[PDB]
Amino acid sequence: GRGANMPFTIMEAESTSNATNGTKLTPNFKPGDYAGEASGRSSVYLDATGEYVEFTLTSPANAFVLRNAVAENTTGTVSIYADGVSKGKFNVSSKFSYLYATPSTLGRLGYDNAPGAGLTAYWLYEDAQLMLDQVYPAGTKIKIQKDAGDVSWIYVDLLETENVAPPQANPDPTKYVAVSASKSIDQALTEFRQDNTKKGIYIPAGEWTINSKIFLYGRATEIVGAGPWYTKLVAPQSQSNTDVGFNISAAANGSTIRDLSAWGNYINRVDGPGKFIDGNGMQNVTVQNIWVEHFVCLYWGVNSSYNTFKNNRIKNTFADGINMTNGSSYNVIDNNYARGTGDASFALFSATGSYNVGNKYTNLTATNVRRAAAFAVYGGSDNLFQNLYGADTLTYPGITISSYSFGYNTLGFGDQDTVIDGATLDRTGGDFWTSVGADDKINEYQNFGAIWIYGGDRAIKNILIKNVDINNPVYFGLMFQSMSPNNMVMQNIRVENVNINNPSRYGIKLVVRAEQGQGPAYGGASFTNVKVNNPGISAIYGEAQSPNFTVTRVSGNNW
Ligand SMILES: OC[C@H]1O[C@H](O[C@@H]2[C@@H](O)[C@@H](O)O[C@H](CO)[C@H]2O)[C@H](O)[C@@H](O)[C@@H]1O
Ligand SMILES: OC[C@H]1O[C@H](O[C@@H]2[C@@H](O)[C@@H](O)O[C@H](CO)[C@H]2O)[C@H](O)[C@@H](O)[C@@H]1O
Ligand SMILES: OC[C@H]1O[C@H](O[C@@H]2[C@@H](O)[C@H](O)O[C@H](CO)[C@H]2O)[C@H](O)[C@@H](O)[C@@H]1O
Ligand SMILES: [Ca+2]
Repeated sequence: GRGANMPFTIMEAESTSNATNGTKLTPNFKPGDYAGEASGRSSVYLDATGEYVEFTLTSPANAFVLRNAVAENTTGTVSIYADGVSKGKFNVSSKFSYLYATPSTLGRLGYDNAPGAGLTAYWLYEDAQLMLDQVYPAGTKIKIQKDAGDVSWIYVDLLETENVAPPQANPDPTKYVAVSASKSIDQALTEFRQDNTKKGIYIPAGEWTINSKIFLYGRATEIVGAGPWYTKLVAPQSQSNTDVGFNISAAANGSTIRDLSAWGNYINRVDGPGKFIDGNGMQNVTVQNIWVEHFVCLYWGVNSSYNTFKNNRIKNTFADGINMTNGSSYNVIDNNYARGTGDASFALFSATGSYNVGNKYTNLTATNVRRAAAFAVYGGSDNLFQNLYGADTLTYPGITISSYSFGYNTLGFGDQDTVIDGATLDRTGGDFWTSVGADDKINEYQNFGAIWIYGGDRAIKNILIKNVDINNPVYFGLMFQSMSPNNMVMQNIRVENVNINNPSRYGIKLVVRAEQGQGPAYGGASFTNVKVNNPGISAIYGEAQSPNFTVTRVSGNNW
């Protein structure tokens, strides 16, 4: 792509191809800011009746997603036009946006939904979904316009466009028990469990309340919808933060959930509940072509292996998108799109079963990461992250590669490579933690590059980073750091075919003193065909001050 191959096209409002009579924001990297939090670090602000931004379709579309920001505690509309003719109204709302913290309490980002004395609003953008009753061809002018009766003001960030097929019917009424106006999901599953000729259930087009955790047991179960734009599982929207969705018991290993959407009612992060799918230790489960929003996570695996997450959309969650932990191995996380996760979009945390091994995170897109990294790998062995697109992180790297234990029982990285192969990282990095007494100090935070290679308290070894383009990172392209006093010697750390374009500070930073009591990196790394282009200060910082770290310039480096 790079990244996921999805049927929708993403178009930035602020593109120079888009006529507007509104206000185009100058980009910055600030959390809590309408530019800093936008895709592309810019939006078009519509602030008077008649103000518009005009998109042009590059593929046919009958359906649209408008990422936008409106005032706190408001709902309303903004208008959509096709070739100058009004065609409908988006339902725009800040119900799920505006999470409050302060610049020194970003650890609270996502947790606190109420405004208050001295609190700043973060996580300002949210989405509106709209289907029109015609497929408009490529080249159609799709205008977003603020008409009389629409909201008082709106920041227009991007538009998704999609040509959605008609809804798919029950594949076989004699094998899939249909949910209906008078037969609930639980009742259909009971009928399925008690009749061995059934393969599962079918959930038709419509809105279907999920006010409970729905348990899958008995045997492997198929749950099939009509398509994610059509079958909508809806948490009770007059409630907040209810733990609903599916929980897959061991008897239902081998199950499949596909072709539907799930619309949670979380308005802030809660740690414990809130994963749309629970399945601790689950095996051979397939989750395919589902679209999930407003949960804490899609899935948090614990010794969960041989599972497949494919073709999914994970948007506007309050923590991680998918995390696989504590022995989770041989999983296929392929061709998924995440935007607006509230913690790491796609993550792998290896812990004791020795390591998480054999996982393949492929063809993944993670953008507008509202906290933490787009992609996070903590230890493990023989795990592949391939064909990635990451962009617009609020507080942390595009990719974190870390051997810090967080107090859990883990061995760090193992004896087979953890591979990042093929990645584009646009405007990644950010500020987090504190930097009291730090070297190379520019603000009150620690400062994170597009890729952070962090040796923690466990072994840091066998890391291969290749075929990566890092464009306009907030601060640095590659950032290497060793936790003191552990000073774990980094071994077999190799970087190949990497372009680092326009980093504001350095192409490569070897962290010398992250904060009081911390020192420089231990071990070394090899660089082949690594280009640093137009760094703000210099190509590499820290080399002379890191006497325990050897930079090996194999060939092809311009620094
Ligand atoms: O393995 C560590 C814990 O993971 C889970 O809880 C996570 C919590 O520690 C924090 O990281 O937030 C995320 C998102 O809300 C939580 O999923 C497990 O629920 C917990 O039992 C583990 O100890
Ligand atoms: O030491 C306890 C904390 O460790 C980790 O965070 C570290 C942070 O405290 C600061 O020192 O910076 C380093 C990175 O340079 C961080 O790794 C954990 O992330 C945090 O949860 C612990 O409280
Ligand atoms: O009050 C529930 C819900 O309403 C709005 O979303 C609509 C959604 O409920 C329905 O399923 O689809 C519509 C068209 O896509 C949505 O506009 C609000 O936008 C949402 O905040 C709210 O929870
Ligand atoms: Ca934008």
